[PDB]
Amino acid sequence: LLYPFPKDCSQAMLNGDTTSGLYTIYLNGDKAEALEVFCDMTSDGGGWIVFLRRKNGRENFYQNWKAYAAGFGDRREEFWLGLDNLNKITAQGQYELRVDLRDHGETAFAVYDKFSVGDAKTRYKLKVEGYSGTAGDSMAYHNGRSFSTFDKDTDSAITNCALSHKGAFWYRNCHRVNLMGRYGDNNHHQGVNWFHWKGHEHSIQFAEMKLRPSNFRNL
Ligand SMILES: [Ca+2]
Repeated sequence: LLYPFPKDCSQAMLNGDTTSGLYTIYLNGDKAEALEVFCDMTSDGGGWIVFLRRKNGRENFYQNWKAYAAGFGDRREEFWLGLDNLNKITAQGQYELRVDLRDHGETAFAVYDKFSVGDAKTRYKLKVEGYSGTAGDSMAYHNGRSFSTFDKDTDSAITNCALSHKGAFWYRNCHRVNLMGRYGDNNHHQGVNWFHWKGHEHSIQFAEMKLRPSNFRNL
């Protein structure tokens, strides 16, 4: 195989794996760092590690710092991959972000050709740049922010965004993207929001965040 120990879903796809599902990747190509991820092998060329999925409200996303650091949920259904995992993956090279949104027969997307998450000491600082798509550029507002949970507030408000909105995100004061919000909650700022597509009073039915090497698009 080209990559006996594929470090992301694009290497898995380059080995010949073409169907979406659970795959074992190996951080830094290291056999000892196995991580089971869901690969989206069909959207926009495939090769995508999914790290957030919302689709039915069964999982609770009002979780604490340790839980967002470690990941939670069923990776075949609603889940969060974990911030430690995201940092280790984005530290393996130059990665891009894709967000897929679906709601009552409508769809939209956003791609950011530069995406990285810092380590725990940086409180998982977000870098997200180079927008294209149809959802509207709602992540720009969050670029440069650290992550916040109700028990570790790093946002730019004197209040606690995560506590107030009962979610977690790279909050500022507070958000334009809230994809770890309260499922089906159309109250202002509470739901699964992508502001520049459907605003702050509409919770989106289906959302995925996913990443892959940015140069994979050029292959
Ligand atoms: Ca605060």
